[PDB]
Amino acid sequence: DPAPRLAGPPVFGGPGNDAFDLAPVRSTGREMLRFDFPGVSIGAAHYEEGPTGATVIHIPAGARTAVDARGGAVGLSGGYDFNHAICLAGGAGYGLEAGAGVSVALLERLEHRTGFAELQLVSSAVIYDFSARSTAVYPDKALGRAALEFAVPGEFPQGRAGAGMSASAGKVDWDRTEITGQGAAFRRLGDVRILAVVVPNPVGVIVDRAGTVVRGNYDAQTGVRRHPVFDYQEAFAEQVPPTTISAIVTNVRMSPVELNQFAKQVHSSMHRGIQPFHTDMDGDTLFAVTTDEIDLPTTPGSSRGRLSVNATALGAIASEVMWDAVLEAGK
Amino acid sequence: DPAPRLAGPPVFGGPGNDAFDLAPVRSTGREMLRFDFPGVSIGAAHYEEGPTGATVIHIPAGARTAVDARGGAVGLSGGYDFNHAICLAGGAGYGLEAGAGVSVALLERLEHRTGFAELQLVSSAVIYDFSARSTAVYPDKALGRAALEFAVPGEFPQGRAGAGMSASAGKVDWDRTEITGQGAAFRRLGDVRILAVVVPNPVGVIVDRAGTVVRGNYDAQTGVRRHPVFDYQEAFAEQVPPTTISAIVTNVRMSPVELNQFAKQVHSSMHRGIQPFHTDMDGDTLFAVTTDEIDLPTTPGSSRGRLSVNATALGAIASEVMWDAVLEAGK
Amino acid sequence: VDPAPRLAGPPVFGGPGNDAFDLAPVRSTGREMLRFDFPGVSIGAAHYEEGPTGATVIHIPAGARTAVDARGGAVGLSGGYDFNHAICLAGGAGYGLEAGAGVSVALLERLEHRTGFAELQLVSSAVIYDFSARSTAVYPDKALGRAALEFAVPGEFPQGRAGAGMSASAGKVDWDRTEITGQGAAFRRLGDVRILAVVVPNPVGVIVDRAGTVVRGNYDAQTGVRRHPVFDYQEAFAEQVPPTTISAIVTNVRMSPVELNQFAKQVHSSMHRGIQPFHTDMDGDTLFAVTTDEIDLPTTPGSSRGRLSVNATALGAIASEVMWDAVLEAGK
Amino acid sequence: VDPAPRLAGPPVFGGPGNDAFDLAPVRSTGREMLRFDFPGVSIGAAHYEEGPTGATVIHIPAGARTAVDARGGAVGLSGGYDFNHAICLAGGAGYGLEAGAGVSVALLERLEHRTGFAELQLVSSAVIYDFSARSTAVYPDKALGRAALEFAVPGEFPQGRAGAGMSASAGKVDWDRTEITGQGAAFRRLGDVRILAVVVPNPVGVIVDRAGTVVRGNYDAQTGVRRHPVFDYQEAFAEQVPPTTISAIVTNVRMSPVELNQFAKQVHSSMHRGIQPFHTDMDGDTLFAVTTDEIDLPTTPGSSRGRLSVNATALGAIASEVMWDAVLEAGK
Repeated sequence: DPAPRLAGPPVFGGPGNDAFDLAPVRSTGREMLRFDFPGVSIGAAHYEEGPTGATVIHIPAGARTAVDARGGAVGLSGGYDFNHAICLAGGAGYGLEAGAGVSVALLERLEHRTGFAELQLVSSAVIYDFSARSTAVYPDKALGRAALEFAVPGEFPQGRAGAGMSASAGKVDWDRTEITGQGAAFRRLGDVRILAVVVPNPVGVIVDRAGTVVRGNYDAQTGVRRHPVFDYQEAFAEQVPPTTISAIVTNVRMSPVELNQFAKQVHSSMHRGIQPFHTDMDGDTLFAVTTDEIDLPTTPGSSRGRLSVNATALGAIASEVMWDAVLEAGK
Repeated sequence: DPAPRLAGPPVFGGPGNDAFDLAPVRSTGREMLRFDFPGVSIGAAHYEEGPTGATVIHIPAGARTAVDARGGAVGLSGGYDFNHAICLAGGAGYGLEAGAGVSVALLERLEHRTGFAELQLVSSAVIYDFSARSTAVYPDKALGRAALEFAVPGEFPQGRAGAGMSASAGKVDWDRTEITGQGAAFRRLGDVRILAVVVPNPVGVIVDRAGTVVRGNYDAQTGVRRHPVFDYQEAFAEQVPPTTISAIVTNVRMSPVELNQFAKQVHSSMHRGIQPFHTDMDGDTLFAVTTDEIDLPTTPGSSRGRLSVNATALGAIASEVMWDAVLEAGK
Repeated sequence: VDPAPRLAGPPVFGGPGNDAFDLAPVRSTGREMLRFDFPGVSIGAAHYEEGPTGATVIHIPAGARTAVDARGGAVGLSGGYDFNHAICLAGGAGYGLEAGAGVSVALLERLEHRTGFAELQLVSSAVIYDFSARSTAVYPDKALGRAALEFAVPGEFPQGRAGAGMSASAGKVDWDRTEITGQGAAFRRLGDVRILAVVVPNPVGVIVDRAGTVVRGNYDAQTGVRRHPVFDYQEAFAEQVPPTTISAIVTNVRMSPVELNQFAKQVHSSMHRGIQPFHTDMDGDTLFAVTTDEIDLPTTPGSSRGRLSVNATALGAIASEVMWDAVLEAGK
Repeated sequence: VDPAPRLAGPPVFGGPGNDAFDLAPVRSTGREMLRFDFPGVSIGAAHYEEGPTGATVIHIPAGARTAVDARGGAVGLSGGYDFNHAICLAGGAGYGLEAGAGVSVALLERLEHRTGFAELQLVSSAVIYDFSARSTAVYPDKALGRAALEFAVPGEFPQGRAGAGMSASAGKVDWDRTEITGQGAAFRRLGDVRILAVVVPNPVGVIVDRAGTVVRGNYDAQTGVRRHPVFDYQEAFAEQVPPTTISAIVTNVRMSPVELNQFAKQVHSSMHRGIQPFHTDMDGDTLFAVTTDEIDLPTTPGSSRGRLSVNATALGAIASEVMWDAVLEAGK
């Protein structure tokens, strides 16, 4: 039962990027998650003038990726099956520009080599975060460059940081929408490593493992948050008749087919912690990335069961890491 | 905390259809759900010799449909965007034959007219139910004909009936798998009607709204059911290194795009009640069907919120009907 | 000389059904037998004269990785599996998917009714709507699919009016101009590399040869010639708006699931050379790309003929020619 | 007479980048201007001589329903929205998606930085890899996309080496045989029905005319002629295995999302007539089908030319011819 963070009513007429001398800020959030995942780096930058920002996951070696662009209102660039970086940003479709800044920065680091096998590949996805503030500032090329420059191994800024600066949840009615943030979680099991990163800007609300609504759809008249379905069902009885962007990164080798099905499974699992989810109103996009370092055993047995060690098993574990990250974003 | 229904170990060498004089049985289940949904009929038939069966949803006028074949191991026939019937069956891919029986029975009722606009369209999906018994009997053409002949408005046989005869859940290890069944639920809100039908044969387990595991992955050594992720995570720590078929039927007019996104949303929502879900091991297939009788208002407001009456709202309500149906199947 | 017409005639869209007849499957021989060498692949074609309608079955008992490209707007598909023991192509619109159920249960019987996972027999089926081309409602049923599998043999394919091609037809701007096609196959061996194409063209469009000549479909009995449909369509718009093909490509070259899927799309799109228009709303065009995984491509793609000359795309280009040859055999 | 060669020359795969130059956008004029009448649609083409590389922007300020058919195996796409205010086609591989960001922010500025939903400016962008055809790493950047939008005018299209077509090339079995193409457009009006095709062919394959002659790409300087790639591929397999095109079709005819999506697939597949091979692993082929929703098809599809003659498939067949004309203009 956290204190409310109501976003408040829309403001119109606000200034855009051209109005300011915009200075990127290295986002620190409310606290830093630290973890051990060699070969992965994360950077987060924001403009205070939005407030809005971008979060970049950089895997300099490049990593095989599956994309599950499941929502009805997706803002995606690249969506490549192999990436050197994933860029998550505010600013609606304008914020895809941040990924261009990452791309060209990587081209510069590569000394402008352009062989087809050396192209630097950045996939980007965005949230609409303009209802949560009163400017039109968006993550631009310079901000994406800055988020990459700020990237370091083994750290993630929780909360209002990067793409999470103006993320919000619970959009039955804007008077009940609350600011979320971005979140991350990490587990290591044996040699296996799983990192989840999420920027929940859902139409739905964030739900914990007990089924409590913990962020979004807060009614100041009652002091209580509501699951949206209670609102929806009563709206129907009255009147008829009268986005989350996310990444899961692991080091377990998966074939393209396993990796794709892993992405679908983990993404669907997020309907536990975000409700409703995968709606027409949402642009929900999950990237499943593997650094392809650790083999699963050829056969799937253990003391825990004959079918206990396989990609589905990994997907179930990763689903829990992701739920933890969603709850960090809503905290 | 229901009593266990352990399916027990595989049996091999069992007899197939050719060995028996197979008599269809009208399935009655453990109890009958009654509801008011003109233009929809449901029939369920089984062979005791399996035990295995088929469940047919017949909409004689035909209805617009979206299919969300999300699992990794799908057994689907037709998958049409307009259907006169949906056939759900056991018998793995062999059980798609039941839908052929429905199709030809409908052709006969149409006096063998064959104009392109008069083709009778049946979409079928199947579960693998051979690990839950010791015969190779499957739902054949005759059984699909029988399920159609047995179809009546406004009734559904809950539990071990039709396609649910030998459905089972919780497949980390076969020694912990439990028999489920089929389930249905129905709500009417104003003029809006929503019927959910489900045959859960998941690799995962059935979970209630409190987060309790209520069917599947039962350990006779402990007397307790386990969420699979506890098994999976310990299997990884040890060793590295050392299907649900469903339909939602409503009467609300939705465009092809709304109906498709509605299908995705409702299907993903089932990861609340079935965990894990949408895995590589599963052939999860949802049909979203509308009889296109009731308009939504042109604008989405109500006293409950500015964005409270739309297809996403309907999807959230339908998601709850579906969860109720899953819990009926597991009861 | 322009080919003689094979007009289908005016459709009635109905007639007696299967049980009005004592239906005996006939092993289809077509007009000619293609013979080829590709062990592990058998083809069977059966028909009912009383339709006339039929089914063609490709049986690969080892099982083979498959990509499905269901590109048309009116597809009739069952299974569509990424690994198949058989592919069943049939007439009878969606009713003819039943033929594949006959193949499936016959294969289960051969496996002594074993039902373990590695033992499930996987049959993907696709259909053409062939009811415009005859005055009956007979369709390929379980018995006909069983018969087509029983008749399957390696190294033979009956060209023309045979199996699923028995009542296939082309050129559907107006039914008065529609012509019977057939089924067709072609085969090439390049060293030990093997490519087999099988096609059952029932297009809304017409069959076109490598010169751009319309050779089957859209025959106007008032002119004695076949025009490209676009001439009819453009004239129709001036007046009124004033100011399925099912196919398989089978190869022995190893391709990963990703390469195989893209190969399927490439070969399928290539068929818009020989069938025009293609991939329309009005078509249920479905191509199965199957590999028996017997021989590897070299690790690098060079040859004397270029730096990017030996790869799955190259194989796709070669297979596209085999498929155009098969289309032309169907229309011959 | 066979067309003269335009060999691209041997690629070095790198060179100076954008900020090595003081880059001024140039309004591209190409070899010739196509003129046509289609109010509500503007086209702008800009290039950097220092690449050479460029971008071509189609601006539809009302916004228009769109279907995207990203059929190739190596696609570079941003947005891919089902409703667009602009389509941006560019060189520079994935770096050139940045040009579309320039278009997007220019449109936001025109809207006075309003950010409501109905006001979000939607730009879909696609790219070709044109770095093989020049010795620099200059790409279409935000400034070049802004310039292409500023230069956009109704009723004009610069054919040839212009905009995104500036360094487009064809026929990539071996880089020694690759030839510069260009961009191309064609237009037809049938009563008030309007169809505009725009294409930037950078294929692995070659451009083929209606006779089946290879007209651009795969020019062998040792023979003085262009062969179909399949001749090279089949010879390569004998030896070594011993025993992108981005495009738009814009029409004013109303089509539902379902019809429009199938129309996109149909027209895109039709391009395997003029580009061969096509839809390969090696290609990022992406077609945008856009309707401005100005005129209805009749409710029933009949005419004097047939019972099924006036429908979205018919429109697709006509549009496929407009697109082949555009491909040939690009290769001319």
